Formats: sequence, C-alpha cells, structure tokens
Amino acid sequence: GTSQWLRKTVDSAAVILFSKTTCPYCKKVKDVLAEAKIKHATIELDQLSNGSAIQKCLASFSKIETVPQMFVRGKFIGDSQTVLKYYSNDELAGIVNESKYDYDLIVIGGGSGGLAAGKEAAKYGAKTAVLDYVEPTPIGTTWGLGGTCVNVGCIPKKLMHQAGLLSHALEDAEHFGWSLDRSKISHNWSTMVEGVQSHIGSLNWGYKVALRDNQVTYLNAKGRLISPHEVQITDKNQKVSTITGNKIILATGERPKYPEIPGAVEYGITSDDLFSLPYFPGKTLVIGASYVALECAGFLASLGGDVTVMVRSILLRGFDQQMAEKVGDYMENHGVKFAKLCVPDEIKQLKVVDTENNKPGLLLVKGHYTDGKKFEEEFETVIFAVGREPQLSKVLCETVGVKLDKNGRVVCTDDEQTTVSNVYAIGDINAGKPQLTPVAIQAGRYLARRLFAGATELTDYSNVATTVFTPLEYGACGLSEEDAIEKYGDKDIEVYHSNFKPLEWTVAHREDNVCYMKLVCRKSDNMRVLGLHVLGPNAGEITQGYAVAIKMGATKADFDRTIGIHPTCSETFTTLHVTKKSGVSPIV
Amino acid sequence: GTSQWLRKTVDSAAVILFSKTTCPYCKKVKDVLAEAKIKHATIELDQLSNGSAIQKCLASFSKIETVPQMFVRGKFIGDSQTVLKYYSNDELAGIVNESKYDYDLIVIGGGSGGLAAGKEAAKYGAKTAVLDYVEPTPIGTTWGLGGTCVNVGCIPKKLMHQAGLLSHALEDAEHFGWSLDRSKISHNWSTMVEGVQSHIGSLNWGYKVALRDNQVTYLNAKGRLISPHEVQITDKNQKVSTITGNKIILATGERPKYPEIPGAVEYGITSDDLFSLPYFPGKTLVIGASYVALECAGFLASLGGDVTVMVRSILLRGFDQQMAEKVGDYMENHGVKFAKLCVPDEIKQLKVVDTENNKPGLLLVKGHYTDGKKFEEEFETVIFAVGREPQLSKVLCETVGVKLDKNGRVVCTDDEQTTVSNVYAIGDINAGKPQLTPVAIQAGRYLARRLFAGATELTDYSNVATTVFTPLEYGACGLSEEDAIEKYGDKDIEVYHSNFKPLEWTVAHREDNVCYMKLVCRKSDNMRVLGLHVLGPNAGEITQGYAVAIKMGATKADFDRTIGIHPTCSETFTTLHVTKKSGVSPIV
Ligand SMILES: Cc1cc2nc3c(=O)[nH]c(=O)nc-3n(C[C@H](O)[C@H](O)[C@H](O)COP(=O)(O)OP(=O)(O)OC[C@H]3O[C@@H](n4cnc5c(N)ncnc54)[C@H](O)[C@@H]3O)c2cc1C
Ligand SMILES: Cc1cc2nc3c(=O)[nH]c(=O)nc-3n(C[C@H](O)[C@H](O)[C@H](O)COP(=O)(O)OP(=O)(O)OC[C@H]3O[C@@H](n4cnc5c(N)ncnc54)[C@H](O)[C@@H]3O)c2cc1C
Ligand SMILES: CN1CCN(C(=O)c2ccc3cc[nH]c3c2)CC1
Ligand SMILES: CN1CCN(C(=O)c2ccc3cc[nH]c3c2)CC1
Repeated sequence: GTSQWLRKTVDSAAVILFSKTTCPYCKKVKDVLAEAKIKHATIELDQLSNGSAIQKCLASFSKIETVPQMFVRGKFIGDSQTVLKYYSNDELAGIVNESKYDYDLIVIGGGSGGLAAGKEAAKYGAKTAVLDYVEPTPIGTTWGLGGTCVNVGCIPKKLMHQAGLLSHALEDAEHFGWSLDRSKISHNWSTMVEGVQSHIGSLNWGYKVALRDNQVTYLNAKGRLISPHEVQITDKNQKVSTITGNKIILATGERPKYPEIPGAVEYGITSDDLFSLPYFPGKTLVIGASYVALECAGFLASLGGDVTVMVRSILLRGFDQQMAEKVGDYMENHGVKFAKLCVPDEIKQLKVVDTENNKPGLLLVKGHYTDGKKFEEEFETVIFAVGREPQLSKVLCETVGVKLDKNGRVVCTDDEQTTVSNVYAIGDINAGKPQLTPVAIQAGRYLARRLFAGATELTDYSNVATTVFTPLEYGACGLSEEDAIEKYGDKDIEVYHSNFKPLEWTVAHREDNVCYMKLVCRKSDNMRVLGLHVLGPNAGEITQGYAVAIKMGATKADFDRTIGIHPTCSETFTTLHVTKKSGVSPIV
Repeated sequence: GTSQWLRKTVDSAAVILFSKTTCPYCKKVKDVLAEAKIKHATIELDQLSNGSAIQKCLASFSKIETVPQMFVRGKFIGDSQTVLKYYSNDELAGIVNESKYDYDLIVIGGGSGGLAAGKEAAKYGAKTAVLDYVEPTPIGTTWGLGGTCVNVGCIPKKLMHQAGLLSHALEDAEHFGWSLDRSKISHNWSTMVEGVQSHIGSLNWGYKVALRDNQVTYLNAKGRLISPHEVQITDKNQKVSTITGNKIILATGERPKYPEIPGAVEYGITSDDLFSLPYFPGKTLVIGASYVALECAGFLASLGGDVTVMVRSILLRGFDQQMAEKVGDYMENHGVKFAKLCVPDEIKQLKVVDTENNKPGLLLVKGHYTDGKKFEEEFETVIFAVGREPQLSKVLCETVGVKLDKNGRVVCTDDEQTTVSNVYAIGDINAGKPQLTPVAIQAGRYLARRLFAGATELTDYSNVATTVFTPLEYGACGLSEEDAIEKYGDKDIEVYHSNFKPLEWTVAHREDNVCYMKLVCRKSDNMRVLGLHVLGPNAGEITQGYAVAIKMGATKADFDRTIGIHPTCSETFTTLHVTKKSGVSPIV
C-alpha cells in the first residue's frame, strides 16, 4: 500500500525532495535549490502518519534510508553531499532539466480548468505549456485568454444581470425617499458593453501575467493530440510543428449548438456574440429554455428591451420543475413574453445588419406550435440557446485511443484518467460531471497535485450547488423533489416549505408571496436533507453556506437547532415547519 | 426517569390527551374535543420508543393502562366512555375551564420573546394573557405592540440602512449604462420615515390580530409580580387590579441608558426617538461605539448628513477587533468623522426644537480627550448610544425571591427557570445569553412546548451568528481570533484569510482590497472551525448557512471539499489557503 504510493509519486514528480522539518542538512539543500531558482515539491516525513515506513521504502530506489533524498523525473539524484557536489561543479542545472520530453505537462485549452491545472503544476517544478485558441463564431467574433466563463459566460452575464437589477433599485429608491423619477431614465447598451469589455480585458491580461510569473509557456495555438505524447500545434501563420509532453490534460470545453434550419447560422447569433455586440439587439427572440436562454432574456427585458422566449417543451429541463415554473411565472409578470410549446422552422432576412450606423438588421421568423398551428413574427435579433457540445474530433486523433461516450465526451476514471494512461480530461468535456466553473478549477488543481506533489485527494462531484441568475434568482443544492420521490418513494419523503417577503420589499411595495423556499427530506434517515431550493434575491449568497452542511449530512434537526440571523432572507430556513403533506398554506 | 417526565408533564399541561394513531376510540375523543373548540396537547404513545413504559406509568395517575386518557391541569378526567358522558350531559365545558388561577400562563412583556411564547402556549390549550406597556421616552415618544425590534430596533434600522445602500446603487447605475446623474438627486427624510412607520403600523396591527385569533387575552397594561402567582396590573386610566396565573414568563426587555452629565436627558435623544423623528436630525453627534451607534451613524451619513461619532476607547467592544477596525476604517473613508479617545462632559441648549417649521434645535457639546485636551463643537442633534439596561425593580417585587445578578438580569437554569419554581425568564433579561431577536423567539417557543406539551428540547445558545449592518456589513459566527488564542494558545491556532472584490464592484470602480474574510481554526482538533468572519455586501445572507455547518462541527477540510457557487462573494470561503503564520499577503 504505502510502497505503491511512493513508487507512483517518484515516477510522476518532476523534482521532489524528501525531507524533515528538523534536519539542517535538509535546510541546507532547500536553500541551494531556492538560490538556483529550482522549483520542486517537498514531502516532510516527520509530519505524516506513516512517514517511518516511507523512509525505509525510499531505500528501494536510492539504497539509503536517510533524509534528504532528491529525485528528478523518477531518478534518484543524491543526498546532501552529492547535491552540493553538483551545485559546486555547475552540474545541477543540467541534471534537473534533462527530460525525455519537451514538457512535463501539456494542457490543451486555456479556460477555467486548464489555466488552474497549469499554474498549480508549475508550482511543484513541472515544466508546463498551456495552449489556447478561440475559433471564431460564424459572424467572426473572437476574444482573449481565459475560456468561456471569463469571456462569454459567467462574468459578462452576471455583470449584465447586475445592470438589469439596478433598474429596480432605481424604482425602489423613490419609495425610500430619494428624489429621482425612474420614468425619465433610460439605458445605453454600448456604454454597458464598453465597461464589461474593459473588465474582461483586464482578466485576459492578468492571466497572461500569471502564466509568465509562474514560468508557464503560453502558446496561442490550436492543439491536436496525434499520439499519447505528441501534440501537433498550428499558430496564427498556419505554421505546423510538434511538441512532446509526459502528461497531457485535455481541457478544451464546448461551444453553442445551432438548430438544423434555414437561416440559423447566417442570420441568428448565440451567447458567444451577445456579450460584445456593438449595437443594442432591439426587439429580440430567444430560442430555447436552458439557464442561458432565461438569464439572457431576463436582463434584456430589464434593460427595457422587447423580448420573447420560444419554448419547445418545459423550462430548465433537469432542474426542480416546481421551482422552474415559479421562475418563469415571475419573468412573464415582469415583462418577458413567452411563445409556449413552439419550435422554429426558418429564419428569413429582411434587412442586413447596418455595420456602419451601428444598427441591427430585421428578420422574419416562421415556426409552428405543437398542436399544428403556425408562428410568424418579425424580430431585429434572434438568439439561439439550444445547448452546447464539444467537438473533440478537432482536438483528438481517433488513433490515439481515447474513449468517448455517445455524446462525444471523454470517459474518465474517478481521478480524471482516460483510457490512455498518461492523458487526463477535466471540465465540461469530462463525461457525466456538472458543467460548472468551480468544478473545473477544483478538478484541475487537485489533479496537478496528485501528478506532481504526491497528493491523494480526489474531487467530490456530488451535491454541487448551483444558482440560476434570472431576474428573481434560484439557488439549489442536492436533489429536486421529483428525483427524491422517484429514488425513495413518496411515503418516505417529507417537504417543508414557506413563502417569504424580503424586508427590503416592504417599503418598496413589491410582491408578498413570490419568494419561496423548501427542504426535501428523507423520513427513514433521520429526516436527512436531500435537497435545498430557494427563489429570491441574492440566492447564490444564501445557498452557498448550506452546501457545506449538506456535504456533512445535515438533517432537519440541524437546521432547527441553529439560530437565525435577523433580519435576513436566509433565516427563514431555520424555522420551517409547514409540510406539504399537511396541506397547510405556505403563504406569509 | 420516564416516570419523572410523565409527572412533570401531567402536572403542568393545561389539557392533554394520551393517544395512539391507530385507535378509533382515541379518534372519537379527538373529534369531540374539536367540535367543542377545546384546544389541547396530544402525545401519540405509538410514536415514542418507550411508549410502553409511559402507558404503564399512566396507571399511577388514573388506575388504568389503556388509551385514550384525558387530563386537565393535573387531574385525570376520564377514558372514552367518561369524556363522551360529560359531553352529552353538557358538563365538559365546565370541567376543562376549572382552575385554581385566572390563567395557565401570564406573560409580562409583549415583545419578540413574549409574543412568541404566548402564541405557542395557547396552541396547546393554555389559557394565556400577554401584558404589554411602553413607558414613554423623556421627550414623550411611544409606540405599539411588538417590542424593541419591531418598533425601535432591527426592523426600522435595516429599512433605513437599505435607504442608505440605495445611494451607492444610484452611483453604480451610471457606470452600468443608466442615464441618471447622481449629483442632482437628494433625499427626503420625512418621506422615508412615513414609509417605515406605515410598515411598523402594519406589524402592530398584525400582532393584535394574531393574539385575537389564538384566543390570547391582550392587556395594554403595566405588570408587576408581587408574589409567585399574583400579577398586579395598572391600566391606562391608572386603575389597579390583580390577576393570578399558574406559570409566569418574564419577558420585559431593556431600554437605552443615558450618561450622568448635564443636558443629556433634556437635550439629547436615543435610538428610541430616532426612528420616528418628524424632522431630519441635521448635523449629528453620535456618542458611543456599539453596533447601534455605528449602524445609525452609517445610514445617516449615506443619506447626506454631517455625522461625527465620539468613541470612549474602542469600536464594537466584545467583537473581533481586527474586523472592528476594518469596519470603522471603511466608515471613515466614506464620510463618517470620528472623535477618538473622547467623552462628553455636558450639553448646552442654544436653540429649542422648532416644532412648527419642523426643524431641530442647536446644541453646544463640551468634552475631553484622554490626554486632557478639550472638545467643544456645535450640533443640531446628539444621539446617545451608550448601552441598554433592564429595570426589573419596576417589574418584580424583591420579596418574590427571584435572584438577579450584578447587572440586574435574571439568573436562570438552562431551561429558563428562575429561583422561583413556577417563574421563567426569556430574552434580553436572561443573564449571560446573546441579546438577539431570534434567540428570544426560539427560547419562548421551546419553553411553551415544554410547559404545556411535554416537550424536552432545550434552546442551544452556543455559536449563535450575528451581523452588524454598517455601510459595509460584518457577519460572524463563533469565536473572535483573540478569544481563540487566549483559550487554546497561539501555537494551536491557524487562521486562513483573504481579501476579495465583489464582481458588482468592478464596472462600478469600487475598492479592490477592502472586503475581507477569515476562518479561525484549532490545529489539534482536526482544524476545527472555531470562528468565521466576513466584511462585505450581504454579509448576513453569506453567514447564515455556515452557522448550520459550524453547529455540526465543521473543519477546514469540510470547507475545502465543498464546491463554490460562481460568481458570488460567499464562494471565497471554499478556497481559502493563505495562513497568517506564513506572512503571505491576503490581497487578491
Ligand atoms: C452563457 C454562459 C454562462 C455561464 N454561467 C456560469 C455561471 O454563472 N457559473 C458557472 O459555474 N458556470 C457558468 N457557465 C459554465 C462555465 O462557463 C463552464 O462550465 C466552464 O467555462 C468550463 O470550463 P472548461 O475549462 O471546461 O472550458 P472553457 O472555459 O470553455 O475553456 C476551454 C478553452 O480551450 C479552447 N480550445 C478549444 N479547443 C482547443 C484546441 N484544439 N486547442 C487549443 N485551445 C482550444 C477554447 O476555445 C477555450 O478557450 C456558463 C456558461 C455559459 C456558456
Ligand atoms: C437599535 C437596535 C437595533 C437592533 N437590531 C437588531 C438586529 O438587527 N437583530 C437582532 O437580532 N436584534 C437586534 N436588536 C436587539 C433586539 O431588539 C432584542 O434582542 C429583542 O427585541 C429582545 O426581545 P425581548 O422579548 O427580550 O424584549 P423586547 O423586544 O424589548 O420586548 C419587551 C416589551 O415588554 C415591555 N414591558 C417592559 N416592562 C413592562 C411591564 N412592566 N409590563 C408590561 N410590559 C412591559 C416593553 O415596553 C417591550 O414592549 C436591536 C436592538 C436595538 C435597540
Ligand atoms: C400546466 N403546464 C404548463 C406550465 N408548465 C411549464 O413548464 C411552464 C411554467 C411556467 C412558464 C412561464 C413561461 N413558460 C412556462 C412554462 C408545465 C405545466
Ligand atoms: C492602535 N489603536 C488605533 C485605533 N484602533 C481602533 O480600535 C479604532 C478606533 C476607532 C476607529 C475609527 C475608525 N477606525 C478605528 C479604529 C486600533 C488600535
């Protein structure tokens, strides 16, 4: 057991020192490596449960049982005297840089997971390259380093959501005594986009600075894995070349899908285009019903746009459908129109986009409802949000031998290993995992530590909390009510629930009984909390802390014995008592 | 064991039915009690794991071992045949109303704790009276039912905090693209006060409706306990009379203190007056440094006032002092002035309050700094926030025998019992307990269930979370860092910390490294989280959910394995790594 861990660590680590905190011979070697600017991992044996067994096991590689012992890429280098011999003779730098490969690690993809993996690996002395290339959208949109979340995802969408939230802050301010007249204030799209894009630009630059200061090689090039250790790269001049790496991490993410109908690619756009669009979209149609579709429709309506959402079947498929229906009902009462049970058939162009005068075009959308009836209406902008997919045929030659699933995602072990032993996959392309930015970052950092610092900790993908940033936000952690009932049976499920009203909404004359929360619990397991759900302002801040308690196995009694903080929205979770089975109203 | 519980339950329940869910004779008795509008507690013997022992023990009271058994105020009334006999002979109503006392429960004080206890007790058939009287302030201010939080505490102060927060929302809206000009907008104090007071009035009315609908007698009269079971009452016509009760709950709260200096009572005010003041306070001095002092100074400054705070020694004595200093530094950078190490000596009147034109007066304040230098400045309003105190001599004759501590608070057992066996105390007057509204509510409800429904659950007063609603909010749960070190020693404490920047602050050009959070952990107990601290927006929403995890004994490893929600402020708690011992900077 211990023997197999130590073998794996020695073979994989780039530069690793086995040391003790008390030893001055170890302090002597650490200081030498620091002066020579040699980064390395360190294992302190006097601080591990079974460091005494490891010390004896090191002898199988070095034939000595003492400390310090320094290894490079699986090879024993020497003890104190020998390392200082190499340093005094100017032989050290050459020894620590000898490798069968150009790099200890090549990361294909410079997004959430890839940048986190590459930076963490470099901390332990791995010689690392990060490759990133942004294939342009059909109308030619492109952006800088950092991936989907930074450039065309979580960051710009939450900034535009905040711009939408401030419209109701302006309305509320009158009732709290401020002298403004909300009816005479308007919004400027391009001023918003300029501020959002300036922030994104500071993140692009910050990542390039971060990589340089960690001695990571950044190549703005398209990568393709052609054999287990060879990556073919193509740069901006279509210069093709080949680099080699010991370990490979695939982290290339996904892009938006388009439906197979006339005019979609030619005349519609996706979220990839929306966040840097140089003109206001105007009267807009959003096709789809995912969290992307609803978040974008929501802030466009709050900025004063004429917005319609066309829904094929249900909202937020895969989320709790009671909460999804409450989300949509709020949006419809606050100025989002819905075309329900409806799909598109074709998009026709009536006016070309006026790139000169900074104006949208004009389009005719034709479709049909699910019973047979027809749809026909004109829009200035049409946004498709009908899912996202990887395209690993661009990234990965089928001869390498990496197994994909029926959706095109990489099949991995619980330590992110593919069917090719030195190749790993993280983030949205890892089959079956939640497609979220903090998941990708944790997977990447934790993997880098296992490869290059002898760590053993795995990423836990269960009960990962989420928030949908619709105009009224929806936070969740754990099972939906319908999934719990299917898994355990209705007689074993108890649901506590309540409406609430934010104190901030009282003076502002907002709605009494639209905010809502529930706990879905398992009777036969001490009323264990299976799922937590909340619709209300600041829902992500409310939900986050409870995710720790659910990870630790919270019960209803744990929520009951904890005291609330007053006045807050969150405290309503500490005093829930109305059950669904009782039939008593949840209103306040 | 079981037998001592049953005896305590039977003696103090007002009306209680011992039952089993399966029994149709029990269902027949339940149906008769409902039809006669007789409220009662019910104990289902087949839902308790030692119901068989309880059933046998009942025979010691009734001479029978079957269910149903009905008891009234300690006396066995009958089985099924006997209860129905009383019903059809019109004898039952008189039996269930037989009492040595006017009431099963008298609550002295109609605030957070007292209202909660009274409503819960009435649910189990206790005949209940709630007494409430508001002694006017020195200038004559008074208010309605509901206590300090509802009328002159948490509720109005968080509403005026929200009005202050909206000033920076107006500022931020320009950077997100809205056309308003913040420099042309001003605030109207009386409009805000009118909206706050209309909400408070709806709460006053809602409580009177709730007591009527639970059949609780509300007396707007001052109460005085003159013997264990006798309460002397004085009404608004100064008519004096005496009522008797079996159990007594003391829940009379505290009122603000004044310093013993010339002019304080005559010319200054307290928070009791501020929340309904008919004119804007104008240039204001706040004397004191409690959370009340800083919260009030903070919103007055955000509403455009010229505000100074006079601090005797430190801010937020008893809270973590690193966090307290950050709170004050933020206020001082955003337009609160501070007179540090300074106390007042007298207040002189220069102008009387102008009640016609709705304007404050004018005052001269003289004081001194701790080195002896003099303070002298004019203000329109002086607010004293120098602590709160009970005055139980107005509530409690000394011959009753209820023990008080050195501060005048009631010394209680861990089930809220005083030194007089039928008298209990809850809320701010219970010595040693956190003085918070949700604590008083939990204590009151849990106590009512133990007195009248045979419950055993105690209130848990440890690790109760708090939030200070200063202009930048401060949330906490558990020990301060200096208390952790004093208790365990510096070598056993590790502190993880980080600055952060809300995403909402980026486009708005707010500060990079003012928001801050830390976890104070115990090394030798598996890195147990002893305390959590966060300075930032929505800090109460952030903190609440983590209080459940701390209640269950969370460690740093539990925070690490839980995944963040992105983008949120709260997620920074899931990835902390910089220790204070390392000396590495916490800036981001
Ligand atoms: C509109 C939208 C909103 C979102 N909002 C949230 C939110 O609020 N919270 C949240 O947690 N998640 C959110 N997400 C999801 C989040 O963006 C993703 O889960 C995350 O970005 C996935 O990270 P990744 O590292 O797997 O891939 P990515 O971040 O997509 O990075 C992959 C990178 O590799 C590049 N690449 C691809 N092929 C190659 C190649 N052959 N060679 C070189 N480089 C290549 C890609 O162009 C890209 O730059 C949102 C997503 C979208 C689309
Ligand atoms: C400015 C301010 C802000 C606060 N903010 C918060 C906050 O954000 N969160 C929080 O949790 N707590 C807050 N508190 C504390 C909270 O108000 C108290 O902890 C809570 O109200 C205590 O409730 P209680 O039932 O003990 O007493 P109270 O709510 O004070 O009720 C006691 C009642 O009994 C009445 N009474 C007194 N003597 C008699 C008598 N002889 N006969 C009859 N009736 C009598 C009193 O007039 C009063 O109506 C704040 C307090 C202040 C002053
Ligand atoms: C009765 N039937 C139709 C509603 N429903 C939805 O999925 C739904 C809910 C709300 C909104 C708001 C806009 N679109 C919506 C669709 C399923 C149940
Ligand atoms: C050395 N001493 C300096 C003062 N200090 C405080 O506790 C404090 C007091 C008052 C204000 C007002 C704004 N920030 C403040 C900090 C730290 C300890």
